[PDB]
Amino acid sequence: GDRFYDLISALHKSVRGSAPDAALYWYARILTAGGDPLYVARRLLAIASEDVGNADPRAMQVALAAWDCFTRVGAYEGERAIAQAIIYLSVAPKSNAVYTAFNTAKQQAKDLPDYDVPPHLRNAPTNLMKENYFPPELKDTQYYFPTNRGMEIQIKEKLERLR
Amino acid sequence: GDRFYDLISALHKSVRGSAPDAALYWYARILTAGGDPLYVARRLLAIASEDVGNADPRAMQVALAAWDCFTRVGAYEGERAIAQAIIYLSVAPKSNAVYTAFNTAKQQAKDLPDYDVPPHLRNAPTNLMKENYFPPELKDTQYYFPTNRGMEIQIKEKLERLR
Amino acid sequence: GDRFYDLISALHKSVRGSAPDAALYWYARILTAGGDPLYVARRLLAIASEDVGNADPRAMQVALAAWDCFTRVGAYEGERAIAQAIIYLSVAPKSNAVYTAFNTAKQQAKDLPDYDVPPHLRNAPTNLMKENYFPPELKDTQYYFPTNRGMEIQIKEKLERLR
Amino acid sequence: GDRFYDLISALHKSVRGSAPDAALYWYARILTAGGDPLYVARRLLAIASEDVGNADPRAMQVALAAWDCFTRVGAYEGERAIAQAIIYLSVAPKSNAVYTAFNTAKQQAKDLPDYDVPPHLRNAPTNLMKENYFPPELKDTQYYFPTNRGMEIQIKEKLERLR
Amino acid sequence: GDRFYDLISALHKSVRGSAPDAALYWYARILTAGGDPLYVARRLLAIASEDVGNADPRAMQVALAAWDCFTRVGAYEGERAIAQAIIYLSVAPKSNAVYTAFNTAKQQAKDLPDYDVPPHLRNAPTNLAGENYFPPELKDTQYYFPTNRGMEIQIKEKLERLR
Amino acid sequence: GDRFYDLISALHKSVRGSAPDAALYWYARILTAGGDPLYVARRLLAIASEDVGNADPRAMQVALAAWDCFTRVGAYEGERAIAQAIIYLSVAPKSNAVYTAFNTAKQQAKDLPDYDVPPHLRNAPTNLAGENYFPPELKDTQYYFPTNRGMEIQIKEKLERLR
Amino acid sequence: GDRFYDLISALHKSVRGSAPDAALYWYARILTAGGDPLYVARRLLAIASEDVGNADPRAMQVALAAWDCFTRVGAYEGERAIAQAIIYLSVAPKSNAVYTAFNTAKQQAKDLPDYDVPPHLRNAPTNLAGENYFPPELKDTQYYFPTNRGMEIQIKEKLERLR
Amino acid sequence: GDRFYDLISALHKSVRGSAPDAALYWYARILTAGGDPLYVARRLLAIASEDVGNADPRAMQVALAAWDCFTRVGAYEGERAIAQAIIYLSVAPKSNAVYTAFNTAKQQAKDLPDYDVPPHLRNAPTNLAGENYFPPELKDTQYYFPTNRGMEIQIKEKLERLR
Repeated sequence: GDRFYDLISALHKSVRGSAPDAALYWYARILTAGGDPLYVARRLLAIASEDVGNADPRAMQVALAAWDCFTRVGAYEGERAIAQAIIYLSVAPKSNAVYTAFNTAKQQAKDLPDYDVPPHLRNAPTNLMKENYFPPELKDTQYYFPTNRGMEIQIKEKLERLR
Repeated sequence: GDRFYDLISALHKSVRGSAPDAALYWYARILTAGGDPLYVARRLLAIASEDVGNADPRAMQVALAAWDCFTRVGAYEGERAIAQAIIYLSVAPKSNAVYTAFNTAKQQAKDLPDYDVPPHLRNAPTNLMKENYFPPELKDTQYYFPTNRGMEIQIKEKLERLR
Repeated sequence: GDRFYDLISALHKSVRGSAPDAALYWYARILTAGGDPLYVARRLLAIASEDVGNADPRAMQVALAAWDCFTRVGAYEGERAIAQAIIYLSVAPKSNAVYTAFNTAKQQAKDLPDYDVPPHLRNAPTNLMKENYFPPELKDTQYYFPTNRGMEIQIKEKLERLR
Repeated sequence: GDRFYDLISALHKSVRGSAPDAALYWYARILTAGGDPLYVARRLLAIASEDVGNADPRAMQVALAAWDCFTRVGAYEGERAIAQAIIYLSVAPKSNAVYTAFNTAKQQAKDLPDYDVPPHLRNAPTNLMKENYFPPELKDTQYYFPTNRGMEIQIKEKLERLR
Repeated sequence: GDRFYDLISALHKSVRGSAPDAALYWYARILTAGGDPLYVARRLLAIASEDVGNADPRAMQVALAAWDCFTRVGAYEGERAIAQAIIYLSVAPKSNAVYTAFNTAKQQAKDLPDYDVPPHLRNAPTNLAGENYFPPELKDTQYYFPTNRGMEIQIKEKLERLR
Repeated sequence: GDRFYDLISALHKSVRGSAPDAALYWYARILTAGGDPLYVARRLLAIASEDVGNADPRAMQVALAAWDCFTRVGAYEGERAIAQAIIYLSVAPKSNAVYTAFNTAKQQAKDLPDYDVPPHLRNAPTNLAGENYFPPELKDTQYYFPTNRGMEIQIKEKLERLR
Repeated sequence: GDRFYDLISALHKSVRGSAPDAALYWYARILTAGGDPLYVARRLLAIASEDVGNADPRAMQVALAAWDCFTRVGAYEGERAIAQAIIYLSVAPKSNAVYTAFNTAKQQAKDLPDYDVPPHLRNAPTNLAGENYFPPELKDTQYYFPTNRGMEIQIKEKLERLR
Repeated sequence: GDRFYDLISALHKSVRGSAPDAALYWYARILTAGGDPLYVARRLLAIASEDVGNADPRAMQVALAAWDCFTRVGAYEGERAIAQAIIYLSVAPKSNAVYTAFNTAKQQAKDLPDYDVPPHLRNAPTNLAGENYFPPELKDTQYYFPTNRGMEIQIKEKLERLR
């Protein structure tokens, strides 16, 4: 199915475990086994969302910029930029809070009754096509639990403050 | 006309009200009702301009980077990146100062006389095609009132300082 | 030739003069006179290079992100994002040091003798196609004079330090 | 083969040597000798990866943004934006730690036995296709030695801390 | 308001009914009502898919090219290119065959059991005369019924041979 | 100065008059006068829309492809590809039909009353023989008059059948 | 799980076997199983290369255009455009000639000695009747064997003349 | 080293000489020598311009499409698509007419006086029978000499009528 699944898994684990050296090893193993640098780049973007999230909201951009290097310069400089991204994500503060918050929200939308939009939340349009915030039943619902890492330190302080 | 108008409105309200949990709920509701992640992404960009503006000038880039994830990786990781953007905009400092400043300027351009460009403001070209700042009648006009939030704290201090 | 030359000039002057209100006025005047938002966006990028430069190296990205909003969402939200860019560049620290440094270097390349590359500066390749720093005659040449504004404060301190 | 090799080499050396004036000179020499601004832009991206790396992880984005200016506005404003990038990379903190770490990892992957993925590193998937971190033999392997420059100061402190 | 979505509907119906003159009228009305040309551009892509399909596969590219003109050149050249796309789509051969084929296939995938992939079609084939592409329950199923129009003339000829 | 905009005009007139040799001369003069090739590329897209239109819908794509070469490869390959686009446009069948159609439709939308969307054309039809695409005041209006040139030969044949 | 990669295989085999109806079924099953449409879009590009090749060079562009629709418009329009690409590829003339040609050439480049570039083919020719494009060891080698299908009908005619 | 640029030259000469099999061999050798496929992709675009020109204007698009596959899918699908582009270019009708036309026009613009734009061709015409597109010194000049190959067959027919 996917010849590189174990390798990519080990790479993921090393990044989430803040082990840049082992991450570079597994990355090297994938390339030398004939794996595509963009196969890894796509999974790096997934790691930014799943494991770093709002602890470092710039991580997404570092990974996209590495991909842009591949797209503009080529495969070999691309490889090097993606290595730089791997190291960045490895040493970045980690938080899966946004990941798990979204997953919960999505499962609740699927499962719970389709409550009406409370009338006071209606009519808040945007410039697009032409020039309690929950339903009452769900009051106090919390999906997002910011950690004490990276930019989530300030976030957590702000959300608690205004809680 | 737009089956998701109320949902999107509730999402907008939750973001502008710095309620990340409720924002994720309404986002989840849209997706589970068959709404497109990019339908929401476009409205997120509008929220960056309208409700965050220069309080956090990097907000635009976070939302564009989420969209880039959708475009490169796909729908499911895209959804997750757009969730991260929703949370970012929810907890960001808020200011509609740039939004309302532009709207005023634009209405005045439409309505007021078409005053000449003051001669001393003429001939300030750029490298493009080949290698009082108001009209006198409008002296002292002010459209932009920076708030005390985010990067608008410094801005306001600078504009007042040089006022 | 260009019906909007005076207007764009007045806009440029207001931005370089850190007058966000007047900049929004001239921007509004251009749009209401039928001028294209991207006509202005291209000139905003030129202003980032010419008038802000390394005093705020992120200014380029704010202007490109505004253009990306236009490209993805559309004309009306585009207009609003470009307004946000105008305000950002208006309040940004200003420096034309990079602009004038490049212009000087380029005129000297055109005019001065084509001196050989000093042998000790040869062979410093990059990964691209496959996996005294002046000529002696020009020793001590200086084109770049960082200002005391924005990120040029640190730059100037570093270049002087290592001078 | 490449008429601009010596010039580009001298440019590279000046950037790596934090000599912005000489870098602008060699850049000017290339352009006036008929060299393409994107020929230089591609090599600037390579310099970001090789010589700046994680000492300034935003350097990649500055160079890509300069290229975007060329792509959207044109050759002449492009030239100016790429000059701004040259100066940025010249004054940026320097580190070849990510470069040499990747090169080592890659050579080891090529040369050493293809060790199995340790079972405890398996099954760590991502949302992609549908909704000791080394092998035992290589325990304690280190490729990445962050310097004391730029953002590598914090990185080094963190990796040592958790060592 | 609701009147706005009526203009969009009139435009869609006119393009679908091969009425280029009326299509241009409704487009012009949409523009003068403050409608965003990119909002229109998105609907045009949906039209290429739904109403033209493989009667003219190039249709998709004409509408994307119009969008590219808007993104690169600006709003006014964009509106002109989108008008050209509107006329192109209006006079193009119409076919809803690909659209209705995909919908029928989705309802079967949703409504009928999740039949096993026939053994010979598996990533590693297993012991089953292995000539069927459908599960045996779905043998000889047809979703796609090419029209006698445009490029579907030849496709319908070919599919009848195949059978 | 004004002489520069005269070169642009000479180039436009030559392409429109199907004079490829003169077109290349004026382009070459524009380049030697310091004119930006992308500035020229933008005018070429306007030409494809205004002067070629649906006589050759692929025209748009040739000019976009030339722009892509400039963005990806560089200035000099770009200038060569733009020359190719200039010759392509110069020898292409000419038609101003789509251009003048769109302008006429806009003047009607601006000058005549905002007639209601016919009931059957509304997003939810209402009680009205519902065969008209125009408001009854505009019955049988024609804006688009295909030439006898290029792809418009066949279009004009078809529209006459329809009527 | 492994069942998922079986759906991908069934889809590939159906497109290759020119079975558009079965192809749409397997696509629909992939979607309902939670499969990402872009994951499918990437496989479609590999199919255009491997199974269609130069029998229809436009194939590549239809699949890229479907991807563009997904990136610009969204997931649901994207899935529809990808269905259109699936049908396009299914009914297209099939040829594996370019694919097998490239593979054979790579095995020779890997397995046979690194023969010198014939003197007349060098960047600076040297003293050698200089009519050979292959090294003399490889004289008259053929990798590319166009089918009698699609655009390869004419190519095969031409290559036989040449010989 | 210099041997590397010899491989590039052999590849260019083979494509130009319409030798697809040798072209694939030299490409394969370039890859096994560590050559970057995008470096090759850039040369292919220069080839489309220089050696194919308007004998097949679609050539440019096939090479850009191959590049898109590399950027979106990855290195290995990219190398395959680039091989397809190599074969496409090798079997395409060859014409150097657009290339040599543009070069001749540039040498005239550089070597002859900067003649005035004929009065009738100016942005605002002035008092001069105003039928000339060239300055009177350049009357009847021809740069562009279409071959009898590909799309230039028809172009040459047309230009002879015009004269």
